[PDB]
Formats: sequence, structure tokens, C-alpha cells
Amino acid sequence: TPAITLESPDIKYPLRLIDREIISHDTRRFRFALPSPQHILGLPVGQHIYLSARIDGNLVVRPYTPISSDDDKGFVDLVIKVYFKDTHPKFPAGGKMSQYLESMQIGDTIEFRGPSGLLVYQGKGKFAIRPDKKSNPIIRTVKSVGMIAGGTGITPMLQVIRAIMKDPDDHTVCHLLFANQTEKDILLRPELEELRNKHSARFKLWYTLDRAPEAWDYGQGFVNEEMIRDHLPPPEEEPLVLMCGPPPMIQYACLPNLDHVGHPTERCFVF
Ligand SMILES: Cc1cc2nc3c(=O)[nH]c(=O)nc-3n(C[C@H](O)[C@H](O)[C@H](O)COP(=O)(O)OP(=O)(O)OC[C@H]3O[C@@H](n4cnc5c(N)ncnc54)[C@H](O)[C@@H]3O)c2cc1C
Repeated sequence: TPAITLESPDIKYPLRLIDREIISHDTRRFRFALPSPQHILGLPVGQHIYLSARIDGNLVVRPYTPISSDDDKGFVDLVIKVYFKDTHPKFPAGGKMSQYLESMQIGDTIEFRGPSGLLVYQGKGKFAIRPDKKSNPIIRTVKSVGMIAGGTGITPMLQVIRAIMKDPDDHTVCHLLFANQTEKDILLRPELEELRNKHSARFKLWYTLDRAPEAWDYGQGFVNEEMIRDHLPPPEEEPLVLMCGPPPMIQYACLPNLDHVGHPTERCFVF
């Protein structure tokens, strides 16, 4: 009988930072305390939360999908990539929210709001997808799910992958195509490969890198038509195709190539 954190979609909940673990040069795991050790977040699979803060005199809000689930009591874990200032020539200021998180000290609060998102996984292949906030969800059961992720776009995918895999009577097959800049930028790799080794019948996994290392058994370059053809389920299976990554990745690498392969837009969803 766990108390729920996100009781109302219109309340901001200030949660305290209680751990900070360095994952890579620019990525971290941040753990926040829920209101009590017995609370759960209350975040339906397929949905995300928003973080909000006053940054440079304006309210800034950004979506994040936790790596924790409603099974976890008393905490929420976020994996965050920091866009550092004075690093990119065309973006000297860096990223607003990610750097706010980066500067947070133990005990500092940040406000959570949700749940949010047009898609909810209802289990055993069933997805409930609203065309917009104001409309009812369309219910469609699928045998397989294609997933294309770039960078932190992995988190909405992992959330769904984990939900499917932990249900032994969920026979949905997930095919993930995961793109990153360099090998060191592949987030949650041990977790993904642990799941693939355990659930290989239901989980297919493929990587591509903008720049690959000398020893590399996967893809290199940008996501393209052949990669989607070979590493996502065929259009005949009528899969749902999920996408999360930088908007230009969706626009140039994903949409046109899904069109080539023959996945119709009505069976595609961008987180
Ligand atoms: C459903 C969903 C789930 C998400 N889950 C996560 C998650 O789990 N973890 C996570 O970290 N993010 C996640 N994101 C992305 C997140 O919402 C933000 O887009 C991200 O944190 C960057 O926001 P920001 O305010 O820090 O940067 P912004 O202020 O929005 O600016 C960052 C943008 O400016 C440019 N830029 C600025 N600085 C740099 C730099 N140093 N190097 C290169 N480019 C730069 C880039 O184009 C970048 O896209 C998710 C997004 C969605 C839609």
C-alpha cells in the first residue's frame, strides 16, 4: 500500500538530492528522496516527469524519464547528460536545466511534475496513445516494438523494455537501435546487455556510433535506411516504432528512412 508522490498533475513536488554518481565525462546518476521511504513515484510506463526551476530569471521546464520504476520505494533515480557551457562555439551558455542539476548540492531541492506524455504501456503488447492531450487514447496491441534512441533518448526505451521483460507472460519483442557519438557515450550499456543476455528471445539490441573504436562489432555513422531495415521489425509485423533523440536525428535519420522501409507514420511515435 505505497503512498504516491505524484498525486496531482498540477502540483510541483520539491524533492531533495540525496546522491550523485559520476557515469561519464558529462553524465551522472542523480538520486532524489521521495516524501517518505515508503512512497513510490507514481509514473505510468510510457510517461515521464518534468523538472522545473527558475534559471536566468525565467521558469525552465524539461522532460525526464527516470531509470527507477514504481517498484522502487523512497527514491527516484535520473540519469542526466550535462551540456556544459564554454564548450560548444554556437552554444557558449550550455544547457539550462542540465547545468542547474550539475550545480545542485546534497540536500538541494528541485521540483517534479507529472506524469506527462501521450503514450502509456498497458502491458502484454497493448499501448494507449493519445493524438493530443485533450483526446482519448487509441488502443492498439502489437507483437513487436521497434525502438530508435539517440543519447539520453535511451531512458524512455529502457523504461518500456524493463516493463515488458519483468512480466514473464509478456511476449512482446523489442528491437532497439541505439545511436551515440563515441563508445564512452553509450548510456546504460551494462543494463541493456544484461537484459539482452537474459531475454534474447524478446530483446534485440544493436548500436551505432558516429565514431567507432578500432575494435567494433556494431554500426558506425548515422542511423540510416539499412540499419532500420536490419535492426527493427519489418512493417508486415505492424510493429509500433518508438523514437527518442535530438529533434534533427528524428527529422533526418529517422522519419525519411522509416518511410523508405515502409513503417507508416500512424504506427510511429516520438517521445
Ligand atoms: C521523453 C523524454 C525523456 C528524456 N529523458 C532524459 C533523461 O532521462 N536524461 C537526460 O539527460 N535528458 C532527457 N531528456 C532530454 C531533456 O528533456 C533535455 O532536452 C536535456 O536535459 C537538455 O536540456 P537543457 O535545458 O540542459 O539544455 P537546453 O537549454 O534545452 O539546450 C541544450 C541544447 O543546446 C545545444 N547545446 C547547448 N550546450 C551544448 C553543449 N555543451 N554541447 C553540445 N550542444 C549543446 C544542443 O543542441 C542541445 O540540444 C528527455 C527528453 C524527452 C523528450
